Order: sequence, then C-alpha cells, then structure tokens
Amino acid sequence: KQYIISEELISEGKWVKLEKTTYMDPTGKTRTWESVKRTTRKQTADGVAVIPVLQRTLHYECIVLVKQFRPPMGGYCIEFPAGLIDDGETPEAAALRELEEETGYKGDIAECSPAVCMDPGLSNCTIHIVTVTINGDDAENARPKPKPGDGEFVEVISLPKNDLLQRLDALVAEEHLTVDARVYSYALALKHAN
Amino acid sequence: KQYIISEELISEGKWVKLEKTTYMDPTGKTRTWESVKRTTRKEQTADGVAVIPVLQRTLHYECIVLVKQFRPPMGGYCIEFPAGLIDDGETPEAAALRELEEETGYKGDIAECSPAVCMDPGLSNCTIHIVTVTINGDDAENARPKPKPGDGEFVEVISLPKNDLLQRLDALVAEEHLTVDARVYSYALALKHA
Ligand SMILES: O=C(Nc1ccccc1)Nc1cccnc1
Ligand SMILES: O=C(Nc1ccccc1)Nc1cccnc1
Ligand SMILES: [Cl-]
Ligand SMILES: [Mg+2]
Ligand SMILES: [Mg+2]
Ligand SMILES: [Mg+2]
Ligand SMILES: [Mg+2]
Repeated sequence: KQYIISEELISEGKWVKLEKTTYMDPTGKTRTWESVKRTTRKQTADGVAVIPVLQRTLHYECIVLVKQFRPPMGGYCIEFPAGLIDDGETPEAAALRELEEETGYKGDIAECSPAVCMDPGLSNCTIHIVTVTINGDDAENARPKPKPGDGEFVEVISLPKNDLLQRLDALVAEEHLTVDARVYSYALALKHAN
Repeated sequence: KQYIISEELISEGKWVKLEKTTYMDPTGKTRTWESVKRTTRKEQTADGVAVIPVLQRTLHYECIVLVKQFRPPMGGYCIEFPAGLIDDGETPEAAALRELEEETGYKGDIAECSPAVCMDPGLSNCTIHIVTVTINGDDAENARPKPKPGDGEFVEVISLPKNDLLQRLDALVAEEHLTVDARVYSYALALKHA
C-alpha cells in the first residue's frame, strides 16, 4: 500500500550518500524522508556480522567480540566481527574471512540469516548475521593470527556466553565503551530465554 | 590512543547530516571517515529507544510484540521492536513506555534499561536505549489494545511466541517481501542458542 515515488540526491560522498525519498503514505498523501545509502553496491546484503561461538573443552563457551575506535561515534565500540561482503563473495565466505582478518580465528559456518536491516529508519543497509563456531582446541586456533587490512585496529574480547550481558554491562561501567545494539540484543535474549 | 581531530559539515538536511570526520589512528597518522549524525540531538544520553515488549498472559506462552512499518530508506516493510526518538527532557523509560503505547496500544511495565548502545557505529553516532518492558495481558487496559499513532505513523502489530520466535520470523519472511531488523534477528537467534 506504501511505495517509493522518487529519490533526490542531496549529497554523495565517497562512501555514503544522503537522499530525499518521496513516498506515498497509506492515505494517498505524498511524504518525504531523508535517507542514507552506501554509494555503490552489486550482493544479497552489503554485509555480514559474525556471531563467533568459541568452543573449548572444559571451558565456558565464549562469544568473540571486537573493540575498535569508531570515528562516527568518537569513541571505542564493542561489536560482533563484521565487514563488507566483496563482489563475488558468498555471505558465508565473507563471514569466515572477516572473522579471520579481525580475530585470527578460523571457523565453521553454523547458520546464516536472511538480509536484515541495520537501521531501516535511516539507511538501507542490510547484513547477514552468520553464526560461526570456532573449535578452540584445534591447532589452527591455538595462537590465532589476526590479519587486519589497512586502517583496521582491532582488539579481540572473548566473553562467556552464559554471563554475556553482565560482562558487557561491566565493560561499559569501567572502560567507557559503547556496546553495539545487536550484541546487546543477543545478550539480553540469552538472559531472557526460558 | 585514537581520537577525533575535527568534524566538518558536508551536508545538512532537515534531519540527517553528513560530516567528514578527521581522526588520529593508533600509529599517529591522520585519517578521515564519512560520518552520519542527526541535526537535532539535545543534551541527552541517546537519540532513541527500542522496546523489547514481553507480553505475559496466564495460560499463554510469552509473546514478543513487534511492529511492521513501511521504511522509506529501505523501500519496503520492516519488522522491528517498537521504537522512537526520545523527546527533549524525556527519560529513556518514559520514551519506551510512551512509544510502546503509541505504536501497539499496550501499556507496559519497565523491567530493565540498557546503557546507550550504537546502531551502526561504522556510519553514525546514533545510539539507543534498549528497554525491556513486560506487558500484563491479563490487565483490562491491555485487552483490546488500540494504537495511538502520531502523524505519518502507520504501524501493524505482530505478536510472536518467544519460544518459537526465529522460526516464526523465518515464516513471515518466507511469505512476503519484508526485512527483519537486525536487533530483532539477533534477539531471536540468542533465544535459539540458549
Ligand atoms: O555498512 C554499514 N554497516 C555495516 C556493514 C557491514 C556489517 C555491519 C554493519 N552501514 C552503512 C555504511 C555506509 C552507508 N550506509 C550504511
Ligand atoms: O534514529 C536512528 N535510529 C533509531 C532511533 C530510535 C530507535 C531505533 C533506531 N538513526 C539515525 C537517524 C538520523 C540520523 N542518524 C541516525
Ligand atoms: Cl551455536
Ligand atoms: Mg570490521
Ligand atoms: Mg574487517
Ligand atoms: Mg517508531
Ligand atoms: Mg513512534
């Protein structure tokens, strides 16, 4: 019943553009929205976020997260490993590659979401969330070698899955970091389950 | 180690602006980023709230209450937690309970409130509180919940059982063109993984 009529370019940078979207509301009234989009895209989604479940025998299962300076936030953020899917990459292979570049861990695909929206009220950005298990007892994940690209500076933070929410709240309280909303949502639901 | 050096306005719509952010990398080199901000954030902890609304009713399984709306940035319908911006001088909790009532008709009770968490930290400074609210669906107020949507708000309510949320989201996505929000999907995955 609602649909897009027209999009006007307001401003196009190298990575990000701003548009004025004209749309028809359900009453038949024409309305405008300021929208952000990535400047270029081919793929199912722009991206993947990886939920990396570090499994080591006789240890608590851990969720592997990353801490990086985020210039739009002006500070440090705790996030699932994540990056853009390359032209030609499957979401799954983008997931293993990012996880390896960012954390040094080599993992196994467990499941892969459909494309899900990051911030549908601002952007059109979408990602696949990819659940990956990491056999922490395997020799390749003994001394994980993080292979960061140019301009990535990633700190790795493993937290126990059974206390994730309390551990993140502790990090926020003491380290003045911002936790990512997907990470927090995941952590909440681990507590809210049954 | 890393910090912002300057923020230069590239373009400023009524609601969203684009900025060229210059920051110091951890090697001591200057880099830039393109950042999105809102134009009207007041002296508050976070822009907005998303509500995790747990509908509780005797001899019913708990439901997560979700909303479906047309999102002009996305060019389509999205399934999301009820959500909105925090008004000047409004607390996160008041905003959560008010957006929930406006969008769904339900009157909730606060359970918990997250710190400010980042929506898409490689793009914007946007942050939200994720507020968990229980809804007593046995209370007469919550019997025939009538939405009070504001001007230009057009929201459908969808209540899904907590105990099957991920499969139920998958069935909705299977039946139509519709994107699930990444927070909702992250929360449904954790419910499975617990
Ligand atoms: O790429 C973005 N987010 C993201 C990508 C991969 C994984 C996780 C998050 N947001 C964005 C950037 C530039 C223009 N519009 C939106
Ligand atoms: O408002 C935003 N997100 C949001 C707000 C409330 C609840 C859920 C999500 N993002 C945004 C908008 C304008 C400029 N930059 C970012
Ligand atoms: Cl798992
Ligand atoms: Mg990354
Ligand atoms: Mg990366
Ligand atoms: Mg809303
Ligand atoms: Mg609203």
